[PDB]
Amino acid sequence: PVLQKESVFQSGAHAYRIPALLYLPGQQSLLAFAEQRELIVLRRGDYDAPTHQVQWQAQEVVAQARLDGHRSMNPCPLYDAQTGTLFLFFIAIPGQVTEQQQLETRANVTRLCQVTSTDHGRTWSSPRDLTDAAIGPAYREWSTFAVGPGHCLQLNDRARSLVVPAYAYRKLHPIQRPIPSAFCFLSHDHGRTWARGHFVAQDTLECQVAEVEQRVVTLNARSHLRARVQAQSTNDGLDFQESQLVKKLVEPPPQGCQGSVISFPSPRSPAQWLLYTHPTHSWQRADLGAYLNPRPPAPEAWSEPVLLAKGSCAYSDLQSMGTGPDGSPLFGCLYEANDYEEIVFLMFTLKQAFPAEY
Ligand SMILES: [Cl-]
Ligand SMILES: [Cl-]
Repeated sequence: PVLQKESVFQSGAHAYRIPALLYLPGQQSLLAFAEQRELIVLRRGDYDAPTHQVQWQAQEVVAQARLDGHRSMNPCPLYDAQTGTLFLFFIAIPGQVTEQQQLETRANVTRLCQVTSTDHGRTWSSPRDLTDAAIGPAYREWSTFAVGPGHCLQLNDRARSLVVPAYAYRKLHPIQRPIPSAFCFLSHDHGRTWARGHFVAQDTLECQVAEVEQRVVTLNARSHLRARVQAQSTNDGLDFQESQLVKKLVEPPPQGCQGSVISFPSPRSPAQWLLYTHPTHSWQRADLGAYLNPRPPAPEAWSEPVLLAKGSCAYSDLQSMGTGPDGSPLFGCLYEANDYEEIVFLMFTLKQAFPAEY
């Protein structure tokens, strides 16, 4: 049972993909982002407590989130609890082959960008190209890269550091095709300066990060194997301990699929629990499921999944939304469905999803 299920983006031409969701705690509202085949679009929605429904407003293009002559992709939003400022990180790639690419097929021409808002996402700043400052000399060592997709992370450390999940196709071989590896971008000063963390295992792509109780950053990545890949860091994402396979979280080979993970206050030793969404079919992108980890980020502690939606489902993004009407944690989930013909918003509580916990 759920509180709300609504298609917030629809296109028979598969125009909308790559969902990103952001919850604003003071406003008690959601920002739902998506790529529109390319620019980034957004729908704002307030949680109407009296009816316990999110009232989605009209779709609008995030005009500022783009570079002239470039396609924008991978919306990666974050709310800075210290300043209240919102960050929308995104990727920008030339719409057409550049002269440089004409001579160097694998030349990196991808840009890391951001737009910020100081009015709860109503208006955005001019885009800021973070590429050189965040990646540095390693830039030429990759063919391309991306952040997210989906929400990023803000730690509960003294600095309230920003952690942006990412992955890059490394041109390690001149003949072999570039292989992707996940990593994190880290800032302790609200995005003024950035550090590029070390890569986790090879062949890891779209990943998301969460912080759990010392405090560690857990990175959960898409793989080309039959299970998810996870790794934890004790230094805010700069370095990760050996990557591990999470057999309890299935990945459909050979392509795998993007999934989402968030932490939330334990509803009961550990301070936080993790909630994760991803398709549950052994080899198809179908049957979106929600999984719980009560002793994060231990791979063997993941629960069996509960079905959130049957049928075709792909990428998703989660956000905790405070406390639900029944008294248990409230969650919002944005996911691709029906052969990429729509992006659906699902709102449910922990009690609804995992009744055994109550
Ligand atoms: Cl919150
Ligand atoms: Cl807010």
